[PDB]
Amino acid sequence: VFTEFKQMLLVEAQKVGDAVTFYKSAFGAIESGHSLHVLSSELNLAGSSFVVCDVSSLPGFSTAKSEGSGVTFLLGTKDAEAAVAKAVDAGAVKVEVTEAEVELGFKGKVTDPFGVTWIFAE
Amino acid sequence: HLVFTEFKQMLLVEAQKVGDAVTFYKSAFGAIESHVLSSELNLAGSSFVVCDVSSLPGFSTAKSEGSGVTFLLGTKDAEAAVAKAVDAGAVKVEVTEAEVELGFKGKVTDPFGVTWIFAE
Repeated sequence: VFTEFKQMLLVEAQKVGDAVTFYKSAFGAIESGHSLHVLSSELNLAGSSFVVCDVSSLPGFSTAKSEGSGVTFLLGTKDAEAAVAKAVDAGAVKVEVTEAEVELGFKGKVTDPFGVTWIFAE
Repeated sequence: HLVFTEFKQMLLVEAQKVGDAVTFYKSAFGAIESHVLSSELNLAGSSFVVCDVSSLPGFSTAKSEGSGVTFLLGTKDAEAAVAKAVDAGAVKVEVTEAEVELGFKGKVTDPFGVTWIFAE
């Protein structure tokens, strides 16, 4: 029996605060709690949650940010273009989406400052 | 106000591997199941979606060789959970002092490049 299942997003030493700021600004994530620079913070978003963790607290792990992580999330929204702009304003980088992507419902896409890829679907 | 209707956490896998990952997660963790080839899997009352990367245009690879993809599972017996996962094909990784201090008592890596931490 497993009692909880939560994704852990690993970020650079000392950067959990900046990530929390970013996720609140970009997506309206809410901090349910944290542990103290911040060592880890659990964020609630659109009915689920994830935990941001300082990789310096977890020796032997890697954020994989420099070569590209595979950390990928989908968010459902009524306006992908609006969500992309809100995310970019907070520091994300817009990734142009092609017709092949649009046909499958992938209407916007960003990479955030922590190497996460976010797909926006309408 | 900009609001989101859904938030899905996607595990990318190499071409043709979604079925193989599904059956692995069923054996290893008792995950239960339920164009893009994908399968939504449920553990501890929450879900993740396993996605064939070749079926996602605009994606280059699943990054299975060094992804940062990491999940935590709460359990009453991290030892037994680790053993069950290892019997299914996972690789046990000895936990660090740092991890023990956080309450993490077991850890494995799987054939899809994901690291699983067992929080007891």
